[PDB]
Amino acid sequence: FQSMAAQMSEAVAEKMLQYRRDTAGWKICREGNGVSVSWRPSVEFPGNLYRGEGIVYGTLEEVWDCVKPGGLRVKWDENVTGFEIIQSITDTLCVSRTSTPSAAMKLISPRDFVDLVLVKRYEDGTISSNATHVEHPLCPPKPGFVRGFNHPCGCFCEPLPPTKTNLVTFFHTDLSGYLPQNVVDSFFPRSMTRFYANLQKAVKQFHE
Repeated sequence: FQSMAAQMSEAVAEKMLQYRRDTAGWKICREGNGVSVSWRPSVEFPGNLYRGEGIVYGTLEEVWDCVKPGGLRVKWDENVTGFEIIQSITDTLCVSRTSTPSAAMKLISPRDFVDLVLVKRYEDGTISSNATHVEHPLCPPKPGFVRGFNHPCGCFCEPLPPTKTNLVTFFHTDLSGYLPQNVVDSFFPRSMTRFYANLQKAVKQFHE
């Protein structure tokens, strides 16, 4: 069990690592203050993979405390209402349920996601989160939520040589249910720029 729970999650981080390095495919959506988001076709499902990049003005373990899988995310992230750690497998590997609220003028009704999420730490100091969908018998479709499926996604928290942190995040989400494309195509870009906007505010609160 261990050897494969660990295994398919290791595959996830491997893909995430490749998403971080790749410079190809990526077509820019928008930019502006602090952030930059681009996208490309996912190979995991019909839809897209989204890439956020942005310097967060906080210590590396403050920014991580915010996005770490419960901790903090329920608070500051407008797109999260419920975070539950279901089956805590390893020190560093666990199965989580995430509840999103309504979005895009109630066109996107609440979804929930059941992820295998692995925290893995790199040699440079980078701490990362690596999440993929998994079916779990103790967390089936809930009444009034659509079951969404995240494909390999999460956060890279990268220390900078000074007192700041680089945050690169990938949203790889299948909203699923029954949604027109253009709805979905508008939401995600905006969802990422708002994510960073929020994350920043949360950080600032420790420096105040």
